[PDB]
Amino acid sequence: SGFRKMAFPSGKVEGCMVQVTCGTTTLNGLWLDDVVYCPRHVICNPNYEDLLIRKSNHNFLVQAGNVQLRVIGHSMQNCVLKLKVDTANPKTPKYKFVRIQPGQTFSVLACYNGSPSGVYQCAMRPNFTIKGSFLNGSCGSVGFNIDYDCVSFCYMHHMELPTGVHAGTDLEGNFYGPFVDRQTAQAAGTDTTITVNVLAWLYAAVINGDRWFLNRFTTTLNDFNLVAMKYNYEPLTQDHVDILGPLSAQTGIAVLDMCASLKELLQNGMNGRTILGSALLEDEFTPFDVVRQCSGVTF
Amino acid sequence: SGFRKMAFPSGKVEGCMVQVTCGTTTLNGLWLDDVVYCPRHVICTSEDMLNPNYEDLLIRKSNHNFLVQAGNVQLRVIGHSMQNCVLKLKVDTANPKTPKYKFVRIQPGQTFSVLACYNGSPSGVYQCAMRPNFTIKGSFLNGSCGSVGFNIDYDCVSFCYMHHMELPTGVHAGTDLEGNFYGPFVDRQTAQAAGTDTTITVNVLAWLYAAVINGDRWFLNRFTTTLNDFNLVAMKYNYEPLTQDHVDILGPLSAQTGIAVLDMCASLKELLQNGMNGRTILGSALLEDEFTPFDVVRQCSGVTFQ
Ligand SMILES: N#CC1(CS(=O)(=O)N2Cc3ccc(Cl)cc3[C@H](C(=O)Nc3cncc4ccccc34)C2)CC1
Ligand SMILES: N#CC1(CS(=O)(=O)N2Cc3ccc(Cl)cc3[C@H](C(=O)Nc3cncc4ccccc34)C2)CC1
Ligand SMILES: [Cl-]
Repeated sequence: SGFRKMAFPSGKVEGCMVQVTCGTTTLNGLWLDDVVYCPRHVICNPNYEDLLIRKSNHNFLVQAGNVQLRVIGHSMQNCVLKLKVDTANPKTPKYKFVRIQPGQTFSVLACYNGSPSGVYQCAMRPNFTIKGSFLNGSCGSVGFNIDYDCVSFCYMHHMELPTGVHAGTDLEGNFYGPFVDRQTAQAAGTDTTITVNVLAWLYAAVINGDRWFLNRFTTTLNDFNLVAMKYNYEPLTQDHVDILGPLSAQTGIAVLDMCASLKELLQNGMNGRTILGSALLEDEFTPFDVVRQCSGVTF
Repeated sequence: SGFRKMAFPSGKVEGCMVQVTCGTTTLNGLWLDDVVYCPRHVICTSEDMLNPNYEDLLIRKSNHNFLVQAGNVQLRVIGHSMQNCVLKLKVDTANPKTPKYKFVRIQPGQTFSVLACYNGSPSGVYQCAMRPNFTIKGSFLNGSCGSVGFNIDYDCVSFCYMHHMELPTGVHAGTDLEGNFYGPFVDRQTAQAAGTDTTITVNVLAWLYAAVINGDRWFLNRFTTTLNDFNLVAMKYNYEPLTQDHVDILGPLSAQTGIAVLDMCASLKELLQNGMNGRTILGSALLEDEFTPFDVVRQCSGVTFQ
């Protein structure tokens, strides 16, 4: 029993974190085989090709623990800088670079000066920001998931927006969202609630014994989406309904029956009650996260 | 900016997790140097759990009855001893991944990270607090026994908890790494229940200071309170008494924000009376009590968003 915001074990990623220094900027890098990946703003209206051409390999100081790595090459891929080093990381795990979609969750290993500080779980918001916890020096910290024994790196931290939320790129340097890596006027767009995730968390509450919100009613997908659009909830698709199939079979509550419960919660509130110790509807657990935590999958 | 329930990086602990088997029971062990620590109930059957005599059950076992597996490698047990509710299995190989570590016993209100494991393999990491009633609100399934709680302030791991059982209310009970239980619990399936739980007042105040540091002040008021009047009100909402030690401990956060501890207590009294009125504090509609004053200072900026 119990339901916690759970992150993946971070050890395989901790063994890849390094400190990258160029000029007065110090930030974090990800050392995989003989390449260090880091935000291209470590070299800083920036013209990154003009700034980069003026740098020599020895301008980049890379430190792994108490060991200095020597940079032997450099190249830029989108908003990510790739520093070729003479030493392959002996701790390189089995890995992939994957781009995630809004609504998907991942673990963040927050680092400062190449040293891991903490691990937390978060979701890519529908507005492409993440509600992280990052201070100055956290740039280059990474987000990941683990599948079997393989680390899928999905996020690299680049900046904080004026509302306190965060923006970054995939490991190929493509930003999530309409953001740019420059000190300019930027803002997160209006965010929405991840409906499929709220439904997954309601199934998790049922599995753990919280059933007060269940009712005898059902709804159609069309009527549910009309109500959900009114409450700034993301539209629920047939793919979301299919994805929730296993949880619907385990609890005996059809997805549209759980949608009827969610409509009543949106229209009436909780009335002094809580669900899994929360007075808000939680949207940062995917259907897969719920199945994984209620089954004990290991890595 | 931001404020998350943040766990310590788990790598140093992952390299210590092993699987321990005795007969038909399998659970997790912590391998530090040449010793594997695990719950002594690994020697019990489910029948034994009503009134087990651990001394009598243990004397019938030899070293080769304990199977210890680290990854895909079988470790050889060369000795065994019981210390309180933990079994210590001497092995013929010292763990080459043993981090710098200490065994620390914590007090209620303290937080720690839990690395939940099954079959000696880490599954996930989350942040927890030792409740005032000595239980923890964890997330554990069958096979999670032997999973550990820890803190890593600096590069030294301080192990503070080892998981032993789930009580009927769904909450969890365990021991320190010397095998002494937290709370009035026994590693016996007897009618024991968690006592009435209370809110960790000093932690709620720490989290209100975290909200101020992150730029929010809507909940502040023009009042102050005496410590005794605060405690008289707090007890009515099932909040733990606030002591002078707690007031002293909150001194640094008070100095950084410019809000006196008793002035923050007055704000808490008003939040208990009025609720949040559709508002949130650090993304929560409830008063959060699983961040200590130390956790707030570690995570938050040293400069307040005035
Ligand atoms: N709005 C805002 C702020 C960011 S900034 O203006 O100082 N900043 C502009 C900028 C522009 C583009 C790029 Cl790619 C990076 C960056 C940097 C960046 O965000 N860094 C950080 C990242 N994360 C967490 C931070 C917390 C605190 C200060 C910096 C933080 C620097 C003040 C928070
Ligand atoms: N009430 C209750 C329950 C526990 S039990 O009755 O199966 N159980 C009695 C018991 C008594 C004392 C001792 Cl020391 C160990 C133990 C064991 C124990 O707690 N194991 C576990 C531990 N953690 C999380 C579990 C989740 C699910 C099933 C077992 C879980 C076995 C059913 C939840
Ligand atoms: Cl303590």
